[PDB]
Amino acid sequence: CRHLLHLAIQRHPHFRGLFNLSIPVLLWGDLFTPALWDRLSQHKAPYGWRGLSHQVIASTLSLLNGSESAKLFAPCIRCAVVGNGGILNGSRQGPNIDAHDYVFRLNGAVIKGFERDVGTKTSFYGFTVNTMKNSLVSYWNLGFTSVPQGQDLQYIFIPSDIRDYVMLRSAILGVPVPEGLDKGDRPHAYFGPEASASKFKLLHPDFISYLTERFLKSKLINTHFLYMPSTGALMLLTALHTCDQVSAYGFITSNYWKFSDHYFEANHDLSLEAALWRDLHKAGILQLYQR
Ligand SMILES: *[C@@H]1O[C@H](CO)[C@@H](O)[C@H](O)[C@H]1NC(C)=O
Ligand SMILES: *[C@@H]1O[C@H](CO)[C@@H](O)[C@H](O)[C@H]1NC(C)=O
Repeated sequence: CRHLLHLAIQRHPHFRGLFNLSIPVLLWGDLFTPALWDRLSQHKAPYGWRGLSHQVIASTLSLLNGSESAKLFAPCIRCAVVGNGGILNGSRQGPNIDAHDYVFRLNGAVIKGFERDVGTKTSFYGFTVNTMKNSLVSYWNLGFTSVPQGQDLQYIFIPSDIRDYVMLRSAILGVPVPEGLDKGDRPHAYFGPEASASKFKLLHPDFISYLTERFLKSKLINTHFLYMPSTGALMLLTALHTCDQVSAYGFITSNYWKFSDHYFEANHDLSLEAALWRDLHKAGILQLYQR
């Protein structure tokens, strides 16, 4: 159980020389050095922070000075990453999703009215501030009136913009976000009453670069005059590095056309990610749900 996942990574030579289970996954205080500031200042996108203010980043990363912000789990782990695809519509995969002890959800995590299909347990919620607010606008009349909240549930920020860093800073302090495109929003309205550093985590920009370099490097790279993996792909791979067993639900498959776009109703490579989950499923590393 507790190591029957990494064994399948060893039995296959393709992913053995691809999985680096030592590069950090989460960014926090004891990693923000002048050296890291010089490197990531040469990269835009969530791969770095070119053109981003040192005052904005040094103030939000210093709030993550706790030793608990380095890891995702407590000091066997079966995880379930639930994508918002339409294949879960009527699948009634509720009992299987909630059977896991850690459930990963992202973006429009519509639960009400679809609990029998996608379950009700939520342990992590990865998102960008852009896609989180966009889903709260378009999917409000479909159930998604708020992001999933819980007692020991933790949120994962994707550092794709200063809106993500400013939101992360205001979420821990409790003060409403005082600047940027999101000026005026109450962090407690999204995430809840508790405002501690143990509640909010940040994905490492070097971890996203490592994923886009080893696992999902497409031909859609127009940097001459950006491209990042989907949030669900970021969550599936983050759980692939931090869990002892992962099951993917509602992710892009070959027979995507048979179902709606979501089970309740932007430069990425859907076909590459879909093929990634296929080859990762043949190797015994991923329990990809299909039908
Ligand atoms: C994996 O990454 C870590 C840190 O970046 C490095 O120390 C290690 O050598 C890498 N592994 C391989 C096989 O390159
Ligand atoms: C798909 O989702 C819709 C919206 O909830 C629902 O009415 C329908 O029964 C589901 N299944 C099919 C096969 O359309």
